[PDB]
Amino acid sequence: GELAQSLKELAKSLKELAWSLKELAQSLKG
Amino acid sequence: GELAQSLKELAKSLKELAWSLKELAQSLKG
Amino acid sequence: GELAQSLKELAKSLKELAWSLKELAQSLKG
Amino acid sequence: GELAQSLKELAKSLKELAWSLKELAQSLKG
Amino acid sequence: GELAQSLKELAKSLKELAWSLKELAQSLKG
Amino acid sequence: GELAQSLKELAKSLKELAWSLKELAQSLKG
Repeated sequence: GELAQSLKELAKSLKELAWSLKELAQSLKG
Repeated sequence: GELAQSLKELAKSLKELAWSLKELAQSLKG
Repeated sequence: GELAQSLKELAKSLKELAWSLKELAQSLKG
Repeated sequence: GELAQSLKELAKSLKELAWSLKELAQSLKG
Repeated sequence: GELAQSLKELAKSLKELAWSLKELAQSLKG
Repeated sequence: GELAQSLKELAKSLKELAWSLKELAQSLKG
């Protein structure tokens, strides 16, 4: 269940990453 | 239990990331 | 039950990520 | 031995990712 | 060890992602 | 055994990603 809390954490980070790259994409179209 | 749930969470984040990287790629061809 | 399902879902998200990376790699080539 | 070490290393990489996301979020604000 | 092959896979993908974002960064400075 | 090794691999990739996201953030302030 420690392995699990770390993978929960990674999944939260990757979600924020995906959000950021979406905002980056939006500003690069213009 | 915990782990399966973590892994579902991780999978979801990863499809979100993949989508945003297609959007990033599209904004750069754009 | 829950677990092996989690792993089939992770495995699909990983391929989606791998195809999006391939598209981002290509859009970064001129 | 090997395993718990693996997990302390993952846990540090997750914070580094979280601080880099915070810097990327801020550079994406004007 | 199936969980392990999936995490090996994710680590390979995230490595390529980090590569791409480096090339994206290089082209955005100019 | 396998899992600890996967997790070491994952951690390494994640520090590489964090670095590249600092470089991306820097190129956008740039």
